[PDB]
Amino acid sequence: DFDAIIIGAGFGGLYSLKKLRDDFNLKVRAFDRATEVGGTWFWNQYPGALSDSETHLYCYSWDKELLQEMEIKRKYISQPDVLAYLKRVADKHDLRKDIQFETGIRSAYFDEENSFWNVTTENDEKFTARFLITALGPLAAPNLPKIKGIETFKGELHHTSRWPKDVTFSGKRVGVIGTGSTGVQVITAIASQVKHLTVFQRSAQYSVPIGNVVMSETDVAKIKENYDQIWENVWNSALGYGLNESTLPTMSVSAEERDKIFEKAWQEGGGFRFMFETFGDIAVDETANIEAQNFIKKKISEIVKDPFVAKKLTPTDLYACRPLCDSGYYEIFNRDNVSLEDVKANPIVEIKEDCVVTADGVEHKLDMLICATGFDAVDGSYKRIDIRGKDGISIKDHWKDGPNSYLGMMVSNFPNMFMVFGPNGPLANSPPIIETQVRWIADLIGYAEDHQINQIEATKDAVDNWTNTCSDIANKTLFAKAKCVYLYMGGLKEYRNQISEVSNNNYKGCLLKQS
Ligand SMILES: Cc1cc2nc3c(=O)[nH]c(=O)nc-3n(C[C@H](O)[C@H](O)[C@H](O)COP(=O)(O)OP(=O)(O)OC[C@H]3O[C@@H](n4cnc5c(N)ncnc54)[C@H](O)[C@@H]3O)c2cc1C
Ligand SMILES: NC(=O)c1ccc[n+]([C@@H]2O[C@H](COP(=O)([O-])OP(=O)(O)OC[C@H]3O[C@@H](n4cnc5c(N)ncnc54)[C@H](O)[C@@H]3O)[C@@H](O)[C@H]2O)c1
Repeated sequence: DFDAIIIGAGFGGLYSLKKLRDDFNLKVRAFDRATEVGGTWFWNQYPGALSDSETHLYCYSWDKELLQEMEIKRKYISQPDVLAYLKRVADKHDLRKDIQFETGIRSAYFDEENSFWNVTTENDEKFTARFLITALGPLAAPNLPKIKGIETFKGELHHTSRWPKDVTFSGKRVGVIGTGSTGVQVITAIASQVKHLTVFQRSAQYSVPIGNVVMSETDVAKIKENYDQIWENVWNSALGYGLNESTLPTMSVSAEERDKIFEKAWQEGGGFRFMFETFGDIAVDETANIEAQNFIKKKISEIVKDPFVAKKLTPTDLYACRPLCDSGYYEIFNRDNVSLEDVKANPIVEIKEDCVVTADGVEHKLDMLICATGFDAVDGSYKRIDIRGKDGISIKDHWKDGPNSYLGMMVSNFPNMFMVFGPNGPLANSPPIIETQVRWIADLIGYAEDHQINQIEATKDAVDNWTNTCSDIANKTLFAKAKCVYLYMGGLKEYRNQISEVSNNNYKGCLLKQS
């Protein structure tokens, strides 16, 4: 028996374990298929893996001693340094004794009599616990392409989610499929190392510089001397990225100054900065979003010297959501050993034993094929586990027509269930979101321990209201008429208030059963 069983040992699962065990004296056990904490930062070790958020903000805020002790080597933190930080979090607080590694979760069945969950691992072992917190993160199963001939490639085949150890690049003809944030980071990292690189681009996207400069002793001292300060701005901001969230409209100024505002954010770096520190209407106004696109379009023309390759790298969408961040991505295509292949116009139809064959018939002889093709949505991480709640209804049937939840943390028909970084959550930096949700969930379990209650459940009507206020805000933006499987877009501050409006009104919209 346990009070809580944690599924996941990443950012969410680690702080969920710390809170329930140490701050509430509960008997908790965490599980993970991995052999070490980290989550996506343990699984994804591809070349160039780097955070969207800056180093001083992509961490935990609750441990003040850790913040003053934290290493800040560069403006953004690389994957090995994130794993080391999360390893130190597990070390300093002795969490590892309460996680069982190499242990997946097959089924999670809610018992309607004693009001607890039946969690069966993949080792034919099951445990019982009143509460089941689920910290599976946003990334799910790796969406690999459906290409004829995938099995016949005799060379190295790697998807970025399962990047193996000891991969050498020199002297090899390497091909990369996918031009997302993962594909961009791999391409800039390896193009200088390979004999020839081939980029199979299905859809071009906008990418801004990241500016990952080294941090000086004075820079790190300026941050740590003012750390209580930086975090208060995070809870008061909408994105939690430490940005000067602008309200100035794009078209309410001269073209000479509009170019100055874009160029300043272009020089400082960051995808969210170029979109939300510049002006405050890029994500709502059609004219504003066009202006931001043309600045990146103009930038693409200046860097890519070949106009035909520059035309290939230019996105064709009428509306653009959040761009990517890069450390010299458009600069890569100026090299003698880099070839861009518009795969939307020249699709891959077959890959033979030693090459990739596009529709035009050209065989692209590769020694190694990297798959940076992304993953599935957040619901896939849940649909992959046999979660049966009330009536024995499985998580696949209740979410068969898209995911939904109440405050992004609880589902109807699934009582005693609390989701960390679940669907219908806020669009912001993940560590502030995870800290916000683990605090809200834990204090509700504390209210549960004190008032002698054994079953909490959200109503079907509350999750309908929550999905209505999510579409309420979303339809104010062009994120519907663009690339966009649902999100709350009111900001971190409004999200912190909304769940406080619930936890103050005696948890309105939640069923509370006594025994
Ligand atoms: C390279 C990279 C950079 C990123 N940068 C940013 C950023 O700058 N800002 C940002 O906000 N987000 C970023 N993200 C998103 C990232 O997923 C967040 O950090 C996320 O919150 C990770 O925390 P988590 O523990 O909630 O998710 P995860 O770390 O994905 O936790 C999931 C864990 O649960 C385990 N698990 C799942 N199902 C089962 C099962 N059935 N049985 C056993 N174990 C299971 C998995 O093994 C996994 O370890 C980035 C992601 C990547 C890959
Ligand atoms: N913080 C960071 O910098 C960072 C790093 C990695 C990932 N992420 C997040 O994780 C998610 C993973 O995204 P990702 O970078 O893996 O890519 P993605 O999920 O954004 O998209 C996959 C990419 O592969 C390409 N692709 C997919 N199927 C294809 C096919 N059949 N043929 C050719 N091309 C194909 C698409 O054009 C797309 O650009 C992203 O949503 C991102 O937000 C963030």
